[PDB]
Formats: sequence, C-alpha cells, structure tokens
Amino acid sequence: SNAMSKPIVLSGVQPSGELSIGNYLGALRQWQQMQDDYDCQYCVVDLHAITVRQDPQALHEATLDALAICLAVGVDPKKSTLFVQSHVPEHAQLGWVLNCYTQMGELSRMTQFKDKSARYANDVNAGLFGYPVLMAADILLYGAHQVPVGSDQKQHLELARDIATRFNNIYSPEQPIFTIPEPYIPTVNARVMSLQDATKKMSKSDDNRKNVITLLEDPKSIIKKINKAQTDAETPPRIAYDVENKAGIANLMGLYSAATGKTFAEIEAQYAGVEMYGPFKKDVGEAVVAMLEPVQAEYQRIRNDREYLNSVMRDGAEKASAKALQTLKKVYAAVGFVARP
Amino acid sequence: SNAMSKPIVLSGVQPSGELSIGNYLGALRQWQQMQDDYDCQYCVVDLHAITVRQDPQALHEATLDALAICLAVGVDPKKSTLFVQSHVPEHAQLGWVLNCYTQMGELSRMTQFKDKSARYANDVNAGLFGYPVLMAADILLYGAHQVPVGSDQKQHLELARDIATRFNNIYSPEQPIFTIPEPYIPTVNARVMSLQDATKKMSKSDDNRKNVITLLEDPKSIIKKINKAQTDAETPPRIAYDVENKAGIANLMGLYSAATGKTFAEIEAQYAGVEMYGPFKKDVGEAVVAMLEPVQAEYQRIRNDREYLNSVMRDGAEKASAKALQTLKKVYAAVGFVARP
Repeated sequence: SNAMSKPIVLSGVQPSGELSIGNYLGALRQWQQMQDDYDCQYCVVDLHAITVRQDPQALHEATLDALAICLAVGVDPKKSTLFVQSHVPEHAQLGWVLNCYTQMGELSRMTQFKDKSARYANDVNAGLFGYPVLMAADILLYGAHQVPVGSDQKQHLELARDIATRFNNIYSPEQPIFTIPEPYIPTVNARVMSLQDATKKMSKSDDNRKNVITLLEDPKSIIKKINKAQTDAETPPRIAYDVENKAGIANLMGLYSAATGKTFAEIEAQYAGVEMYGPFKKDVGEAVVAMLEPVQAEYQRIRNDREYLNSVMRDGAEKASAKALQTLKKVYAAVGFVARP
Repeated sequence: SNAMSKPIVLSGVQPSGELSIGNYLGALRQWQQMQDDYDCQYCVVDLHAITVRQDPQALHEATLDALAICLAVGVDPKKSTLFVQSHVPEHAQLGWVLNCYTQMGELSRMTQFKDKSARYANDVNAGLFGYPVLMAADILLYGAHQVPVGSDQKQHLELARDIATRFNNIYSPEQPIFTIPEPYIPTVNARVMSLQDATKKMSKSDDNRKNVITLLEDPKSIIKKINKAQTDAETPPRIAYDVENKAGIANLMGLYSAATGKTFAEIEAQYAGVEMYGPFKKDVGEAVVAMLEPVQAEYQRIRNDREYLNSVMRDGAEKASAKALQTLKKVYAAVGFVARP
C-alpha cells in the first residue's frame, strides 16, 4: 500500500565502459516495465569507479552518459529513484560501519580482488579490496529485496547477505534492521552471442570489438559488424533456428526477433527457400539500427540538456538520501552512537 | 589574519577507556592555552571505537563522557571546533576516496593491525585494518598542520602524510589540495610514571590499576594509591629529586610540583631534615586531589546538562562540516566526480 506492496530493487549502473546490445536486450530494455512492477532504485556507482585509476574528465562525462542512458530507456525520476552514488552521503557512512562487521578473510577470498591483486602488484589499493563492503551499504541502505547481479558480482552479493545477517543477529534478532537481499531474476533471458564466435556470450569488456555491438554504436558500424557476423556451414544456406548446429544464424535470428517482434516461426517462413545469408544479414543490421536509433536519439538529446540532468541529479539525490538516512540513523543508534542533535 | 595565521591542530579524542593523570598533565591541562595559540579541532572519534566490539549503551555514554571532559578542561565551542566524528558526514566520505589511494601493503604492515590480527584470529574485521585511512581523512579534511600522536599512532600519521603526498602528486602538483600534517609537539613534557614501578611510564591501558590514577578517579582511591606509591631505599629517607637513583620519589615530586606549583628546589627545602616519606605521600595525595577535584566538579556538572551538551554537539558538527565540506568538494572535483547540483 502501495509501493510498500512491491519488492524494492536496487540496480548499480557503472560510469565506465560501454553497455552492449546484450546488456540492452537482457536488462535495460525491461527497465521501463520493471519501474512499474517494483520499487526501483538506479544508482550510478561513481565511488566504485575510482577503485581503478580514472581520467577525471572521462569519469565526469561517463557519469552523465550513464545517467542519460537510464533516462533514454525510460527510467523516470518521479517513478524510480535515479541518482549518483557520491551525491548521497549515507553510502560512504554506512560503508564504514559495515567494514567493522566484515571479516578480512571474507574480503581476501573474493575472486575479483584476487584477480586485481595479481594484475596491479604492490599498487593494489584498499578500495579495490573493500568495495564489496561499500556495495553492501549501497544495497542495504534502501532495504532492497532484490538486486540484479552479473556472474562477477554474485560473490559480492553473498557477502552483503552475510554482513546483513551478522549485524541483525547482534543488534536486532527479533525485529531485523536490514533486509536480506536476493538476486533479481531478469524477465527476458536474451541470448546475445559474440558476433564472430557465436558459442561465447557477447561481453562488453571483450578486447575483440568485432564481437560486440554497443548501445551507442554508430549505425554504420553496426551494419558492418552484422554483415561480418558468423553464420554456419550449411549448404545450401537455410535460415532456421538451431543453437547447437546453427549457432551463428541462431544469434542473428535472436537479434532480428528482438528488433522486429517477429517469431522464429515467422522468420523461418519469411526466408523460406532463400539459399543465401547475405540479404538476411543486411535485414538484421537494418533492423538492429532501427531498434537502437530511437534510443540513441533520445539519449543524445537528454545527454546535452544539462539543466535537465542537474534537475534529475538533484531530485534523485534528495529522494535517495531521504530513504537512506532512515536506515543510517537506525544503524547508528543500534551500534551505540550518540545521535546528532 | 587571524586564525589563518595560526597553525591548525586536530586532536582525536577516544570515546573509550579512562584518561590518566599522565594524559591530563601531558596534554589536556594545556588545551585551554593551545586553543589560543592554534586553530584547534577536537574530534571525538566514535567511528574508530566500533573497530572493536562495543556495548552500545557504554559507547553512547562514553561519547558524552569524552565531550564533557573536553569542556571541563576548558575547550570552548566558540574558540575551538569540538565535535563527534559520526556527526560530520564528510569523514566517512573522504575516507572512502582515500582508500583508493592507499596500498594494501601499507595497511598490512601497520603494527597496530598486526597485533589485533594475532589476537582476534579470523574475526579480525576490515575496520581495524582500514582505520588508518579514516584517520587520514579525519586530519586532512581540516587541513591540519599539526596532529598530537602517541607512540602507537605515529606510523598511522606517517601513512596520512604518504596518502596526502600521493594524492597531491596526481591531482595538484603545483597547488596542493592537501596539507601535509606533522606531529604536534606538547608544551609540557610531563614525566608521570607508574605508581608501583617508577621506571615505567604511567599507561591508561595498564592492566595493573595500582599503577594508574585516572582523571575521574575517586579522591579516596587517589589518596590510597599515592600512599602505596613506590619511594626508594635511601636511609634515612630524603626527599630530593633524582630520576636514576630516587625514581619513586622523583615521580611523587613531579606530581606534587604539578599540583602545587612548587619547584623541586622549594619541595626539597620544604622537607629538609624530614627523615620519613609518609607525611610527604599524604601531602602529595591531598595535593593531587585538590588539583583534580575542580576539574571533576566541572565535569560532573557539564556531563549531566544534556541540553548544553546537545548545543555543543550541534554547533560543533555544523562548524566542522562547514570546513570539511570545502575539502571534500575539492577532492570530489579533482578525482572527476560530477558535483551534486
């Protein structure tokens, strides 16, 4: 009654890299609907970005890029809580407290830290080590019931659960202070594969950019990449859906289906008797451009309306802090701090 | 012109344990004067207290105890910046950022962490590991030129210097953002020794309480402890100052001198020809009670005036945040964050 009857979801949005068409089809395309079915928070995680050395100007602009992509796919500041992490002071504050309820061993065993320790040698910074604790704060501040996490963030989510449980057991065993978060289950299981290796999931961090279409990719680059996509060895060519034997075509059919709304049964019929993949790949690229272009256009407009973006940031930070401060006050009272008068 | 012409000093005040008469004579007795000669901040470090498991109610009350002891020795909220750490949100915020410029190796080699790791086994928490970074934030927020540090905090102060230098070299090599802090040099080198082992400095954390007089110790306990203090083996007894050969008497003479203003030359003359230590120890205990009692009385009054304490906390947090936020904004801009609009 009413937001109180929907689950609370918190999503972390990175201000770095470029989102892929897999991220779009697997997640962002569904955000406008999720905003109606869940009480959603979208946090642009700039405090986590600086765990690796960032060019300052690039980070600044990437933050605005992330905010604008959220708006472009239909995140509404009035219907969701959309904000930049560093704008909401409660995040770092709860993070410090939660450090005191996190075991060193729990952080040292994190696979993401162990990788970066190996890459950076003695330079490895304490932020990279500690960011799972800050992630836990990010989630727990909002009492999120559900959190979307990639494969590489699952261990981190488990630690958040462990920290919340530990704290609740100490301070509030009968009326818990923290909600124990669970993974969010996406409503579309998109299967977007690397364009030149259809056996491998499309990855936004792939060094091989021939495998990847990004959400803000130039339409001409999208067309070229799709025209060079893996098909299959079937002779004569046959456009039919089959992941095991026709993986490349299956990936193209999945893209065409997403872009046009056509079912695999309609696509098979459309190309019945066509013994060539070239025209089909042209059709797919054009369809993918037509799907993304409207998002790109909305993005490019929103992105250069700084007065609007500032309004969004201001209103989101206020809305987020109002919620987060309630949690922070309860945590501070529980551990024994004197409340600020 | 005018506060801008005095050095900035930040002192950390623990909300745990009990301050000793050595802490009083070595440090706190001089705070009223320091407040005039330096631009002083006194931070009650409750965020650092929770790096070890605290009873919540005990921590709450210990915070108020610490605040009241500062006021009782003459820290004036109008002349100094006196506040509780957790009341000023900028501390945890800068702490997170500074984690990202601190090497894991720098924290792992800290002697204080290595001790606690050995004591707590797998329980050792990430707060105990990371608190040098938060200490650095506590200092750097105020642009402190000088920081009083005990032997056990010197390594931590060096890390603050290292972090400030590293950050300045990256972001501001010509116009530094951070002031590089140095140790504060106390104006009185008090030599307050353990009462039953005059060869060892009096320690507030001594398990042997017979060695320690605390600032808020009951006068009757002070009298008993001083009457059982170490003297020396000289026969006939002779009250004369000599640290190497008459350490126990030297310690008692130092206490009597502090308490009465009498020089060692006056004390020697006062007891000329007196071949007994008993009357002298009675005189010392009475003098020490008379010195501390007025502080105790002011403390006990201030401590139970919650409206006043709340005023002090409110005004101090406002004053501290106004300074700290200026530093935080500069740091956030430098690393590349979008400023909250």
